[PDB]
Amino acid sequence: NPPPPETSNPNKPKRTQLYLLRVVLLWHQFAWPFQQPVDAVKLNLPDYYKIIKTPMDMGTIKKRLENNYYWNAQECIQDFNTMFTNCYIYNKPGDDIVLMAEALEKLFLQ
Ligand SMILES: COC[C@H](C)Nc1ccc(NS(=O)(=O)N(C)C)c(Nc2ccc3nn[nH]c3c2)n1
Repeated sequence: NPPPPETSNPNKPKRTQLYLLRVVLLWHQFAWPFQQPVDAVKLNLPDYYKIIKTPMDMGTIKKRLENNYYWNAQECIQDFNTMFTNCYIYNKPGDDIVLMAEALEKLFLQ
């Protein structure tokens, strides 16, 4: 598996609306697949990280909000976007994992 995405970066500009923790974070019965980086070794998906070059997960997104990683909600929102999109790209419409994402994504467009 690659190193997980960074959640700490002292020389990054940080701050707010970052509401994205307190209401927007899903963390729900279909959350468990997304609470950590895809383990492509444990799932025996040797192609996952060959297809998915911007991996992202709510575990990373949680540690980021709590570490004051972000500058704006646009940044965090794009990460949520990336998480959902990744899942749709790697998979096929109407897969169990694709259903779980869509559920969360609907709660997320709320
Ligand atoms: C719906 O159940 C099917 C799913 C493919 N199984 C499964 C089992 C474990 C995880 N989580 S993990 O990679 O963190 N774990 C093995 C430690 C999981 N998550 C998962 C998360 C996103 C995915 N996108 N495509 N496939 C994905 C699978 N999915």
